Amino acid sequence: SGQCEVPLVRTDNPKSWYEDVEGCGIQCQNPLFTEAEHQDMHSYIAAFGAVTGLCTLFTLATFVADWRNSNRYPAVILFYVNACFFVGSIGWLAQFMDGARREIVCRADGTMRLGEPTSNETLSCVIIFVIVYYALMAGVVWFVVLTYAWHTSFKALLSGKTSYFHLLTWSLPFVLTVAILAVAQVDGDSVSGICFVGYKNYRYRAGFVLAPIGLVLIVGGYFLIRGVMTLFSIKSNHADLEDNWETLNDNLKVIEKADNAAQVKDALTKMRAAALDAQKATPPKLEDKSPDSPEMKDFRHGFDILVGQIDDALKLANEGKVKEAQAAAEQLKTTRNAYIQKYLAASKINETMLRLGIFGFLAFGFVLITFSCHFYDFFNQAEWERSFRDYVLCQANVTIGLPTKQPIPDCEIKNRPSLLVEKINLFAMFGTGIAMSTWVWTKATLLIWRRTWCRLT
Ligand SMILES: CC(C)(O)c1ccc(N2CCN(c3nnc(Cc4ccccc4)c4ccccc34)CC2)nc1
Ligand SMILES: [Zn+2]
Repeated sequence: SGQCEVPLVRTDNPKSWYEDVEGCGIQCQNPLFTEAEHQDMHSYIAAFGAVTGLCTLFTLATFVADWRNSNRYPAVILFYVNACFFVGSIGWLAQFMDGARREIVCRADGTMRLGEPTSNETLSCVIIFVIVYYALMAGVVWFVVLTYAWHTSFKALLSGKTSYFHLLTWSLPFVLTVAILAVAQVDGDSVSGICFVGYKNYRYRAGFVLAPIGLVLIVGGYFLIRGVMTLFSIKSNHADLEDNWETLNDNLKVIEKADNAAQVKDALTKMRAAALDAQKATPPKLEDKSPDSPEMKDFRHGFDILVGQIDDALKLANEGKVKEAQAAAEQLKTTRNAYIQKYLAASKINETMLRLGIFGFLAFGFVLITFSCHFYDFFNQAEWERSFRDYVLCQANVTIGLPTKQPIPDCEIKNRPSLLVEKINLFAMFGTGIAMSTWVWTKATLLIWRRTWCRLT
């Protein structure tokens, strides 16, 4: 035994000395976790890191294999999301290279990497931090771009905005990465096997992880609610029109096979009810436009004509003319196709837009979990530090000289981080990438790869 007791190791570097304990620094194998926990977390990260790596690479290769058709917004946003999670996996898997984990996570003296960039130490820690943090943050800024684009693409039935998507997603995590290095708040950890911001000083996790993720949840959340509201607004008004069109089509059949004015008058009144009900509906072309807009007046005008022609046939039928009323119903079919059919087509929401919403909501859930776990660690780090400090000073309170009848040391870390919370965080973090990679899990991509192999061989 020597000058230092577990979890401190002997060091000649004063920048590594732990508070009042001169000549001792914190052992590189994170003292807050057991060896069994370390080996369990490394297997977890290796599994999740490799699967994210393979699934995102497949989605990247599938996009570039059909790059002529695939490079189209808002679908190509999923390509860039998958690129962030691919680059991210490399940073997480680097620790599995013979001896790289200890090279990334330890100082030259065998203590924990803290407050990096540190003078005279290698750059292995900052590079791994840059890859993991930049990829993690670019991936979530792309999530806000996914929610915004899905919200704004309903206005069709993104030109120019595409460059502002790239400017925002690649320069924002850049500014955040340079800011962390300027304040030097990168810390190493042997259980995650990476270097990251605010592991030790929890205030920096709050400002560089919780605040940016927090803001993407309120902004991304707002555009998801506005988009899902617009979607059910278009879907309901479309189905209303289809139901009114079907009512007009069925009562037109009745007037065609009628042999009395009472059968004609009854079907015309049911047609008049449908026309005035369909007039109340908001056309999909003006789903976000004024109720007195030029497009809105046009839609209503068509039904005013259609009502007039129903009433003109009703005047003849109400008095006694049967033949003169039935012939007018044939003319209603032309007015129907010229003034209504145009609006029953402008509300057909395509499959891309349908699953782009599913992916946005699914991505939101995983980012919300990530936020909650990062919040848990932020909130409880102050108590995990006083527990550790008390444990260190308990262990360092060693008997000096010949043995007196002193009781056996009784030291333990009271409260320590939750490995389960870290496993939930990493599950939702790597789970976003694996879930977003299933964007190309369609029958159409099976054909893209069939076509590619045939051209190669
Ligand atoms: C210096 C000392 C002993 O006081 C100290 C201080 C803090 C500390 N950490 C280690 C890393 N801890 C973790 N934080 N976040 C996460 C989740 C995460 C990391 C990076 C990117 C995204 C999520 C962890 C995942 C696995 C294992 C540990 C994780 C927090 C507590 N460990 C030791
Ligand atoms: Zn339809």
